[PDB]
Amino acid sequence: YKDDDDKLHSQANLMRLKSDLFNRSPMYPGPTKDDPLTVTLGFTLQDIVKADSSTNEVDLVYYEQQRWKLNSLMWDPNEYGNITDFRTSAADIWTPDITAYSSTRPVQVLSPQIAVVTHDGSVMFIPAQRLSFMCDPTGVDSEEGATCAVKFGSWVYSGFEIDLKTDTDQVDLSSYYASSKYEILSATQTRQVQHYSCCPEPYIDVNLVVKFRERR
Amino acid sequence: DKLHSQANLMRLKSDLFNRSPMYPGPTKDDPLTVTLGFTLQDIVKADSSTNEVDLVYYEQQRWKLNSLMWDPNEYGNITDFRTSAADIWTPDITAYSSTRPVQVLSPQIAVVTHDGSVMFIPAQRLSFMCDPTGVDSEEGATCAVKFGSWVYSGFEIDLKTDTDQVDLSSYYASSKYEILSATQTRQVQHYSCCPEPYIDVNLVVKFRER
Amino acid sequence: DKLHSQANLMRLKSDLFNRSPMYPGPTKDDPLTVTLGFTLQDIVKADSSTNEVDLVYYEQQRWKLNSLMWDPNEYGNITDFRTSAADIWTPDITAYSSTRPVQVLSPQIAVVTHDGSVMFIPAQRLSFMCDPTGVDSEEGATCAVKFGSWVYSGFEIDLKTDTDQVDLSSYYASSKYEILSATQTRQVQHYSCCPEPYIDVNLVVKFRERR
Amino acid sequence: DKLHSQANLMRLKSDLFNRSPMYPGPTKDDPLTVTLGFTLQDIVKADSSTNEVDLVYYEQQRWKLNSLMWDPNEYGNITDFRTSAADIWTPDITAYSSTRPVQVLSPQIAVVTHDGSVMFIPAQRLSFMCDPTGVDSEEGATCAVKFGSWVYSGFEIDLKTDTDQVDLSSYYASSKYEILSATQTRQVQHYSCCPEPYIDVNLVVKFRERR
Amino acid sequence: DYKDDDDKLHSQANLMRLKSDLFNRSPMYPGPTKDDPLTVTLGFTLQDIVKADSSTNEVDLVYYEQQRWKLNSLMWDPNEYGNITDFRTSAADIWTPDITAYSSTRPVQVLSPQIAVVTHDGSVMFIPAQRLSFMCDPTGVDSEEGATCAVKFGSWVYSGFEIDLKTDTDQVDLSSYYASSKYEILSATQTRQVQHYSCCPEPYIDVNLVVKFRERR
Ligand SMILES: C=C1CCCC2=NC[C@H](C)[C@@H](C)C[C@@]23CCC(C(=O)O)=C[C@@H]3[C@@H]2O[C@]3(C[C@H]4CCC[C@@]5(CC[C@@]6(O[C@@H](CC[C@@]6(C)O)C1)O5)O4)C[C@@H](C)[C@@H](O)[C@H]2O3
Ligand SMILES: C=C1CCCC2=NC[C@H](C)[C@@H](C)C[C@@]23CCC(C(=O)O)=C[C@@H]3[C@@H]2O[C@]3(C[C@H]4CCC[C@@]5(CC[C@@]6(O[C@@H](CC[C@@]6(C)O)C1)O5)O4)C[C@@H](C)[C@@H](O)[C@H]2O3
Ligand SMILES: C=C1CCCC2=NC[C@H](C)[C@@H](C)C[C@@]23CCC(C(=O)O)=C[C@@H]3[C@@H]2O[C@]3(C[C@H]4CCC[C@@]5(CC[C@@]6(O[C@@H](CC[C@@]6(C)O)C1)O5)O4)C[C@@H](C)[C@@H](O)[C@H]2O3
Ligand SMILES: C=C1CCCC2=NC[C@H](C)[C@@H](C)C[C@@]23CCC(C(=O)O)=C[C@@H]3[C@@H]2O[C@]3(C[C@H]4CCC[C@@]5(CC[C@@]6(O[C@@H](CC[C@@]6(C)O)C1)O5)O4)C[C@@H](C)[C@@H](O)[C@H]2O3
Ligand SMILES: C=C1CCCC2=NC[C@H](C)[C@@H](C)C[C@@]23CCC(C(=O)O)=C[C@@H]3[C@@H]2O[C@]3(C[C@H]4CCC[C@@]5(CC[C@@]6(O[C@@H](CC[C@@]6(C)O)C1)O5)O4)C[C@@H](C)[C@@H](O)[C@H]2O3
Ligand SMILES: [Ca+2]
Ligand SMILES: [Ca+2]
Ligand SMILES: [Cl-]
Repeated sequence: YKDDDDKLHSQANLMRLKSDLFNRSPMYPGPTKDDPLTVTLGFTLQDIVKADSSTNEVDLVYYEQQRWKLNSLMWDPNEYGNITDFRTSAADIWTPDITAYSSTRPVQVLSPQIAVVTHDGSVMFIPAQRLSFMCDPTGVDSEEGATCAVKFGSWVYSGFEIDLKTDTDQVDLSSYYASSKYEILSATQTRQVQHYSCCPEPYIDVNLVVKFRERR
Repeated sequence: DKLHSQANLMRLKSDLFNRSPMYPGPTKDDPLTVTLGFTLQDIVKADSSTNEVDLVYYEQQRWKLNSLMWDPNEYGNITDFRTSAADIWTPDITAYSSTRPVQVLSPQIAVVTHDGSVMFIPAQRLSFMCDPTGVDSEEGATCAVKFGSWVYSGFEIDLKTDTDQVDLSSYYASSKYEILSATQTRQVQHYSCCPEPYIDVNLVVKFRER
Repeated sequence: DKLHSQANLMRLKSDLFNRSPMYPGPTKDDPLTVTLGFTLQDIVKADSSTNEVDLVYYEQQRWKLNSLMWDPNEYGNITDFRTSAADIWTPDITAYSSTRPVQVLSPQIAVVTHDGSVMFIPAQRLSFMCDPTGVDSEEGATCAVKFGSWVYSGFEIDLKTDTDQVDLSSYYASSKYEILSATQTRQVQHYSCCPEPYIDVNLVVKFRERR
Repeated sequence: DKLHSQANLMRLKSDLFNRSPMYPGPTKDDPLTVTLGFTLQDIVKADSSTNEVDLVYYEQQRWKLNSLMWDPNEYGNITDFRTSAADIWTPDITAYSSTRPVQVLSPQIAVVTHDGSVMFIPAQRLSFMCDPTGVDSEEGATCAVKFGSWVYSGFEIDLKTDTDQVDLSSYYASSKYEILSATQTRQVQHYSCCPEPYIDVNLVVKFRERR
Repeated sequence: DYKDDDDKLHSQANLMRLKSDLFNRSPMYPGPTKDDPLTVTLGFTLQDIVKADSSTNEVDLVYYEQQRWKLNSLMWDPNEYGNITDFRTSAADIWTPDITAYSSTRPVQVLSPQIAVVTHDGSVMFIPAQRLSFMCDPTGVDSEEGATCAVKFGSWVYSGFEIDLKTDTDQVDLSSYYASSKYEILSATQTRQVQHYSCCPEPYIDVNLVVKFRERR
């Protein structure tokens, strides 16, 4: 019965932490110019599924890793039975509105929408996705291959509210499907800055550039 | 000071969304101006077996409400915020000759500024009625589709444009189809049945195989 | 004025939707007339490998409730308003021979007038059962699909039309298919089991491949 | 008096839905009979590259609950009403060998009668596992799909039919496929693990390409 | 105290009281933790290989995915509730494990009612029927040796110190396999694998579904 109570007790601690973080205190309304947020973005490309030259659409399957850190999600694990992290439904917390800028169909989510929250206040959210986007696969049947590119970024926040960044410019290809119809020649993920004439604030995206060819 | 910034935004939003009778939509005594514009990104597909064409575009919608106005001084110099499109009233702007339900490609979030203006820009994929005959020639094909309120007249939603030129500066350079022109013309009509004006925006695209 | 216009509208909605009972649907003692009409916009596709045809149309539905009545004088001269179709009772009018769920193309919003009348006009894409044999001939193909209430007899929902001619004034001029005729005929059926009449509107379209 | 018929119905629905315990599902001590019947409307598609066939049918389901009975004399002679299927318990009848989620074609509304019986007739399009080999010959193709509760044994839901003949009186006369026969046969099975009987209805359809 | 007062009540009455006590009253289960890990047993019953697309290297499978776990917070004494030993609940009204195909190419399509069976020992049985498109090269399907493909299933967000994924057998149940499928199964195995990463001390668990198949002659 001791072990049963320890288990009951760890649950009570997890619920106390969640109740402290989500119900007792005000939650996150989203970033502002006086409280900007850094979102780190990374791609793990799994498969090029289809390259359609009649419409110039290509379909990719990838994991999109999103990470940010909030003071409001920080806690001392000592105040909560040494809990260092927990899980939560992505709908229960603020998440950044990162979107592909040149999709041709709504993105299809392939993983459960659950985020990992760590005691330093960092949130990790890794939606697995199938995306159709604009791409001319001319060259795919040659040694040089085809090249396509799609930009990801916030829909409604500038770089003074959400600063987007990558930890590396190299797309993780260590999970790329070895028997895909297409082989990857290179895949890069590059933070780009753009300014509009109207406006002094920078606008940021991460450009996913994939060079690929028919596997032979 | 980051604490106070967040506190000010939370206060602004509860003041506007919880402590105030929120906008129930327009009336004939209280008409709303809605300004509409298109940024055409791609002609994805032109199907000659069914005469349907598929477009991807950003549809910019703007309107302004007194109920969404505030003084940035009372709220730590906050001049704008974001809200879910589901949490505010949005206009019922619809394509009149779509052949499939529109597919939304962007997060359904609007930008509200302190002057009460709301900007909502859904990226959409639309299939609509279009005969692509001529697309494989130099002159190209021409198609058209009207957008407007489904249930409000021009005395209720005053639908306007800022320009008759569709923005082509985001158009995909390697589309199967090149754009010869794209216009967005406001049409104000009076039908014999009724005294109210009815307004639509007629999107006309002339295009050909690249 | 504009703060009073909005105040009265919100007050009218409150009085209809929160301070009297909402409509539980028709009964044999309190039957409801529903008037139905079609505006055919396009025959998108005719599939001879499965005998399905796809139409796009606007389906106009009209009914009238004493519980949606008001005196405009008591509400600042407001003579109509709009409501989500989810927030009111609507009639269960269904195609009887569809092959895929109907796809709705228009915002699901209804128009309520002070006389209690409701107007609801969904734009729809429908796939239904149809053999398009003859479509590539001068005589063309002919198909038909019935619409009616799924669960109410004619003693509970009295289905009517205003005309037996489908409105073809919005028909897409450059469709793959040219319309030869489109009619919408009220039909009354009687089953031997049952004294009550069963009503449908039979949409019959004759069409052929354009020239 | 039409305000009184409306009020009587609201009073009936309040008494049944809000002022007594709603039905939580069957139990071993109190099992429920569910009667199932098919009305086959169309074979839309037979796909010999994946061995899937698509059917449109009406699936009639009927059960009876003490908790839904009333005396019509206590409620202005109301003998039946309609309810959204979402607002009452419904049985978990499932095709066991579908290959795509079922697609519902009719409004999800049930008919409740004063004896407590509930009638629910969803129209559905179903893709299921079927080898159409022979469909282009005179003897035709034969396929079968079982239906039953996903989670209740025969000691909890006693599944029955009224007839082993599938109703073909609404079958589309201009389908690509004609029906040679269609039967719905109650089957009882036991598993080594367990004493309870498990019940299904085997829908067996023989069909061929129409001439 | 005796446990006789419940015997006088309708079985439905007792069922509603049981659900009420477990769901409405008990603060429910926040999911597993390192201090309170959960065992989840996973098993597959393969019903059909519907489609093998050599133009995209996607294969479509239909199968029943059996999931079983046991929670203390869902235990009860049948003697307090008219000898009710089990009940059904919407899968949306309880916690369920986040078991995910790792190499799907389309969202899974659910083919059965999302209802779970809860037994008085606290065990939950949940068996969604599913259609899955996943990454698979079917080259060789038109030969005697056939094609081989694999797809791993596991928790998306929990390590092996939080959800221990188990199997009852490494044999995929083929006793419901569609006898007239376009494809015949040569073999089908489900192997629990433990993965260790350079970065991290926690083990990670998946079940690898490996199917060898060919076109039925
Ligand atoms: C909802 C929106 C923008 C949605 C469309 C886009 N969103 C991501 C960011 C903010 C844009 C810079 C890019 C854009 C998506 C991708 C894109 C392209 O690839 O060409 C163009 C998008 C851009 O977005 C607007 C107005 C945007 C440009 C930057 C300055 C500004 C002015 C205020 C501001 O308004 C926007 C949000 C941020 C804010 C408040 O600073 C309003 O941005 O307008 C409008 C589009 C129709 C398109 O023409 C292009 O211009
Ligand atoms: C829900 C509706 C109309 C939905 C269909 C359309 N909506 C947008 C506006 C209001 C119409 C002028 C156009 C219409 C869509 C496009 C269209 C076409 O391209 O041909 C025809 C649409 C029109 O809409 C009605 C009645 C509409 C015409 C204008 C006057 C009026 C009378 C009252 C009013 O009712 C309508 C709303 C506005 C209101 C209250 O002022 C009822 O409009 O009826 C009904 C359709 C079936 C179609 O025949 C055509 O006629
Ligand atoms: C939910 C339902 C019926 C759903 C299916 C249909 N609904 C619309 C009306 C009520 C039917 C006459 C037609 C029917 C749809 C179209 C159709 C066909 O094209 O063949 C057949 C539908 C019919 O509907 C039933 C029982 C219906 C026939 C008329 C008398 C009656 C008996 C009571 C009653 O029950 C029905 C509702 C009305 C009610 C209460 O008066 C039960 O209707 O049963 C059941 C079907 C399986 C089919 O065989 C055919 O018979
Ligand atoms: C959710 C479920 C079963 C879902 C799958 C099926 N459901 C309908 C009924 C109950 C089964 C007899 C058939 C089955 C669907 C069709 C099918 C087939 O055609 O092969 C096999 C289904 C069966 O269902 C299990 C365990 C089922 C068989 C009978 C006894 C029992 C033991 C307890 C019990 O658990 C089940 C519910 C009923 C209950 C509580 O009495 C657990 O059923 O387990 C599990 C499947 C993987 C499959 O192998 C086959 O065996
Ligand atoms: C949401 C996630 C991971 C989602 C992706 C995957 N989830 C299931 C488990 C946890 C992974 C080991 C596998 C992985 C799916 C399958 C897969 C593959 O087949 O290659 C790779 C997935 C993996 O998951 C990450 C970070 C994962 C590796 C193990 C250690 C760690 C660090 C903390 C932790 O973070 C993850 C949850 C568990 C936790 C908190 O312990 C964060 O796991 O990161 C992230 C992916 C982009 C991919 O590169 C690969 O690496
Ligand atoms: Ca007209
Ligand atoms: Ca007892
Ligand atoms: Cl008109």
